[PDB]
Amino acid sequence: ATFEIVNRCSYTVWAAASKGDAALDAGGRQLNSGESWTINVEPGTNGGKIWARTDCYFDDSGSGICKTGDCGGLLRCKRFGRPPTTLAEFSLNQYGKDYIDISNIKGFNVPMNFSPTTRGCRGVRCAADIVGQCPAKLKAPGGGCNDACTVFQTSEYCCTTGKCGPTEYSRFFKRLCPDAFSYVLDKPTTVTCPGSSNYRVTFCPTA
Repeated sequence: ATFEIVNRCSYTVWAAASKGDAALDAGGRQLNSGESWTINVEPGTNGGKIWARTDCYFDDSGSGICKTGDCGGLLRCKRFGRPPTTLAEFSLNQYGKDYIDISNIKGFNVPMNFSPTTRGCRGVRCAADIVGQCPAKLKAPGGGCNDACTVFQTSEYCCTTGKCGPTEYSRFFKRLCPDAFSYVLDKPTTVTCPGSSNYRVTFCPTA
């Protein structure tokens, strides 16, 4: 499946694409404002994610650091990134269907639209000013708004017992972005698309 990743933000982002134990395509690339990066993702890929990283410095070997979403210091990510990261998540060709969603369970750093470019399903967006409105205790110095599991490490925010409810913190994310997951047991906002759909992820869809 092809994903076109477009940076509509006024600032540079370093896109990342991983399935947690391997890079997807090249794994990451710098995108200046306006630039688009087309990747191919193998059919059947389960648990893929795409995210943006902000304020990164990389050396000639592709080693360095980013203030949000850093994936162990690498330009080309093999592993998932450090929160806070707005996530576009997908599992492809799962019993004839693709499944996509946007999640704030690892916090929020950049607004995003995740939409098919082929027919048969709708896209999802989280474009609110979550960092501007972020409760004081979740603000990340690096930039971004952390989720409460990352900050407080409790069984209730991390849903570690498989039973947990919404919280003051998850309801903040949900109020601003109803179509994104706000906690691990949120009512699912997953969209089902035809198997082998193609997609576009756009950072800063409104700006």
